[PDB]
Amino acid sequence: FVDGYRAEGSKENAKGPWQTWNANKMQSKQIAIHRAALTYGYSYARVLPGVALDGANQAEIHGVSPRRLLALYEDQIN
Amino acid sequence: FVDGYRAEGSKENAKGPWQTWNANKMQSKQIAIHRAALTYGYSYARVLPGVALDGANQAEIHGVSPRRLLALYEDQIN
Repeated sequence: FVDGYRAEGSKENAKGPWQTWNANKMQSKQIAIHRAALTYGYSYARVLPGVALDGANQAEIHGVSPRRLLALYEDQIN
Repeated sequence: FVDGYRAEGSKENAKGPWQTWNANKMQSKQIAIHRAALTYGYSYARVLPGVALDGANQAEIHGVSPRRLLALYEDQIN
């Protein structure tokens, strides 16, 4: 389980990426992502631009199973 | 079991959704909802507008078993 985004030298989670994490309901999707990664071997997370509820910029993050994705790497190790 | 609705930065339950939770007698229906979710796999909760005892707005929340519901999703996940 992932809780908080502790930046270097700060004891409080930043109001940046953590806001996106909370808005995207990642607290319930991280379990599925970890389960897929442990089962298949390599999970995939899709992040795309989107509009927020108030009209601001909110990044939409979703997880895609390897059964429904085919990623090609020119350098698999890194 | 669910007790209280702790908002961020507040140690006391808000007088909003918690009032609806108490009015709808959810303390006795949450057990059935959880049992149906654990047995069938996916429970369903129906929330509809309604009038309160004093004439105000009270949200009527009810649980529907999968045996008596068929929900269609254009996207099953996320």
